[PDB]
Amino acid sequence: GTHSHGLFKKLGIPGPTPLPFLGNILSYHKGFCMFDMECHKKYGKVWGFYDGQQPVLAITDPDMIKTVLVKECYSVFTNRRPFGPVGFMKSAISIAEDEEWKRLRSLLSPTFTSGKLKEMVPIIAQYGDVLVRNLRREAETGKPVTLKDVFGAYSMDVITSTSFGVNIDSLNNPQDPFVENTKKLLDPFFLSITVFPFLIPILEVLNICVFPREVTNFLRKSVKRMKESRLEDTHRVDFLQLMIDSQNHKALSDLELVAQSIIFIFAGYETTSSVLSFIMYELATHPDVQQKLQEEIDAVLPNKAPPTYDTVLQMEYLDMVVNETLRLFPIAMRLERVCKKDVEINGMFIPKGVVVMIPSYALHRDPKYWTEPEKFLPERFSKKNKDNIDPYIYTPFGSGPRNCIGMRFALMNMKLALIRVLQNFSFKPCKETQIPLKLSLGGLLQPEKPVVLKVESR
Amino acid sequence: GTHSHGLFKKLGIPGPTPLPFLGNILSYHKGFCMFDMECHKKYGKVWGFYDGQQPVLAITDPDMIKTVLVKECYSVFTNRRPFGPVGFMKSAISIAEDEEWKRLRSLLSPTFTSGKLKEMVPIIAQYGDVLVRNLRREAETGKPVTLKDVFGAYSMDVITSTSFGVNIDSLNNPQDPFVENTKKLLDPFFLSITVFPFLIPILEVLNICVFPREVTNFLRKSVKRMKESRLEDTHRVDFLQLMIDSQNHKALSDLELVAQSIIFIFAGYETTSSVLSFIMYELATHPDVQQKLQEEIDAVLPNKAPPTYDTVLQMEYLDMVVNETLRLFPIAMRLERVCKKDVEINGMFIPKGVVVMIPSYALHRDPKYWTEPEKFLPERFSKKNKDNIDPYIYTPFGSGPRNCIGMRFALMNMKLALIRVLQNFSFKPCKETQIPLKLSLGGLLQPEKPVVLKVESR
Ligand code: HEM
Ligand code: HEM
Repeated sequence: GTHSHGLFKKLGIPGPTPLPFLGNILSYHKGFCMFDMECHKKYGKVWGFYDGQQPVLAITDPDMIKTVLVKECYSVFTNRRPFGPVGFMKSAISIAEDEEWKRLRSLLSPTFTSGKLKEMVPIIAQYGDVLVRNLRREAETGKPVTLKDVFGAYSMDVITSTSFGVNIDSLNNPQDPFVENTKKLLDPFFLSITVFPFLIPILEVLNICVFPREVTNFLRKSVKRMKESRLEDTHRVDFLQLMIDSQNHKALSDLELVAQSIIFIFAGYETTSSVLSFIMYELATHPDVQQKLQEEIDAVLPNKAPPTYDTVLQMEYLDMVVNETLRLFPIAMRLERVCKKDVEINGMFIPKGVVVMIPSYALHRDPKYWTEPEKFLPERFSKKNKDNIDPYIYTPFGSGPRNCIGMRFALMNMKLALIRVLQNFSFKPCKETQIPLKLSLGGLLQPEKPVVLKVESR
Repeated sequence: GTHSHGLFKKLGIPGPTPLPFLGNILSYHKGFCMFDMECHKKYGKVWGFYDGQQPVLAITDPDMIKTVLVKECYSVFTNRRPFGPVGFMKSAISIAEDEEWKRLRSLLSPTFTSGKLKEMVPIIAQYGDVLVRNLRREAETGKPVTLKDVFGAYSMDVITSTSFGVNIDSLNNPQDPFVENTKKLLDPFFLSITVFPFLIPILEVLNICVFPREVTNFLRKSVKRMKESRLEDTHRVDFLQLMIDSQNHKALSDLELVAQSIIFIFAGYETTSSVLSFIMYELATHPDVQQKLQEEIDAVLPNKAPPTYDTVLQMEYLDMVVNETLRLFPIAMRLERVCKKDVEINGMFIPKGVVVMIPSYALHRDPKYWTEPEKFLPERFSKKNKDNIDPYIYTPFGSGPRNCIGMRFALMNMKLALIRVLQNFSFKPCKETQIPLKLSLGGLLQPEKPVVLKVESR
């Protein structure tokens, strides 16, 4: 019941009073983000709460965040919180722990270099043209457009060609065997898990694998079909080939190959589609920002020139818009590390087993570091003001050795979509648009209502 | 079902074919020991089997046993197999893992030194006189005596005075609050656990603590009564004081104090009582050995002189009888270590998670190292033949940093009992005696029938 619920009281750490068994999970009715901002406002820099029987310690001090994410990563704070039923996804880089994660991290790090990203921008740019082609149709209909569907179709077209080389227009091909099996996904079982963590091993013995054995065998058989058709018949630049070439520490196995590719699919579809919808909402509700970005894009790229890797990294106002949107909407919301052993960081005793949490959403809106946090102001990230941003308060991609390994890929992917879309269209709020935007009440950072806007042709 | 049952087939390791879910647990119908000897005879030096879904690898090569128990103890083979419902006994030295065990081992190692054992032999010898006093009564009745009851009463009298200083004659005091609460213990739930390991965390949330909350609070309140009555009112030589003094790495906590004392109670009652019964069986069925031991005891100790610490370690034939009995009856039966990470020891790939097992019982009776293993021959351990015994085939107390920390205490305790008993009595087989002795069919090394013998007065 209250087995470990007296931990934070024994250490003198404040926090909301936990209920037996449940802990503080009932305080999630307002959302992960609202619960973090209220605890930050009512407890100061450090507080604690319980996800069931699991004690969670939240820290907001910049030096402690640097100590947890960077200084004591390999020694104390290496792994993340486990785990609903895992299956074979234990070999996933974002799920692996300790030395197995370090092996996968070092094996997949050369894949996400800027040199390998630069070789992927011709393929990613191809579907930017496909994106505006499906947007040209939905704009000429003369009625609001749900940005979740055109960005989700674009985000999948990028992740299928970059991870496997499969080149399909998803929006106009409702069912290419590959598209549908990738669409087979995916509350309130997640809160049941956090309050019944002892029932997780039972879902392993009942062979209740979280992923359908049909799609799993598909991707596993689709990959082995690709590995066999390419060895040898008879130069490719996808994530699969970059991992196949690395197989010739110890090399990755064939099942480990499937595990990482499933990660990138989950990593690209949810995030890039949601962040692009957040950006277009801010661009539509701030037409002055949208015009200045279009004026910059027209300058570096004359007469709608095709965006390239070097021309994307030259646009400063584009990078300022992406960073300011990621401040208001950090899709990860939280950063988490498990304390492997008893440690003393910056004057605090952190006992073993406690989950250290970085409230990234609450830090991005804390009035102590941000002037008028609720407003979309891209000028915070200009070269004049960029210096005075603490890189441990603003952590949209995390920090330390276990930060987002696909940060460069995600930034390049979203910018290539924003450029081609803004070169052809302008976006204004319609009457179905939710103004102001409300966040989802669930456990995902997504708009409560799908973003609908007007789309004109330039 | 057969999730990891194909592990030993992938590594080319022989072993009995496992059944789905059950594995090889049905082969335990003949006993842990018979199953190890059959697998040793039918597979050679190395084989594998499954306790449910848990793969177990047995090794019999001396160099590999030394590598697992000594060379790669801290690095690879540090912890033992876990764990039915634990409760607060996670702080037990024999259950603790990794650095927490090393902390408890170094904190309790100075307690089991020969200097501290030498200061305990006057108190242990007091109950040797109590042992012969209760044996003088049960011998004058002129009928067979169950050695389990007089040795169990003696073994408890030693463990209560050495661990807490409580001085009570257990046999004639049926219920001293302390005696009974120590007698509140304790199949087929153990095999249910090995086949349902996922149900162990459920016994933790149901507050089904394996130890009754009544006796547990008793010992916890009995210890705090002793710690408070001794601090200060107002020189003691028990295990509790040796651990109380060590509290003034990091010092042991009050709950950690109770955990280790519970270990010593379980460690002393079952073993010393059972081994003494095994010794007296061999002494009775080999009267030539019993006479030569009594002739040696009468030499060093004239006219039944009181045995002392120095006089015990002088008796060679007494040490030869104890060692030969521990060969035929190693009460631990098996030595186990968990492989923490992928390692390559002496030409073998040991994957992570595999339990490495040392069949101590089967090694002590292997005809390759022992001539006529089934016969009780103390001359194997004479100074002439003692050199040619491999210390990794004969491992009655284990080996390496995690061997039996109470080996010296157990050897001194049993010898002090054997001396005082053999100084006064002789032992012959009666008609109720099970000849030849059969081992228990269960999961404990104890006689199938309780050892009953004739007891005469000298
Ligand atoms: C807007 C897009 C994205 C954002 C904002 C984002 C953000 C994050 C954050 C905050 C973390 C956790 C960092 C930490 O715990 O310190 C993370 C982890 C990770 N991300 Fe991303 N991510 C994005 C897209 C992607 C993409 C497209 C990929 C791959 C194709 C990717 C791959 C990963 C991986 C593998 C990890 C775990 C790294 C590890 O455990 O070593 N992410 N991401
Ligand atoms: C005839 C009596 C005894 C025998 C044959 C015996 C044998 C053993 C064996 C074989 C092990 C495992 C070694 C390994 O895994 O390598 C062990 C462990 C242990 N024994 Fe004994 N034992 C006896 C009595 C005792 C007594 C009386 C005590 C304490 C009062 C004791 C305390 C321990 C402890 C604490 C461990 C675990 C050590 C650790 O995990 O670090 N034993 N014993």
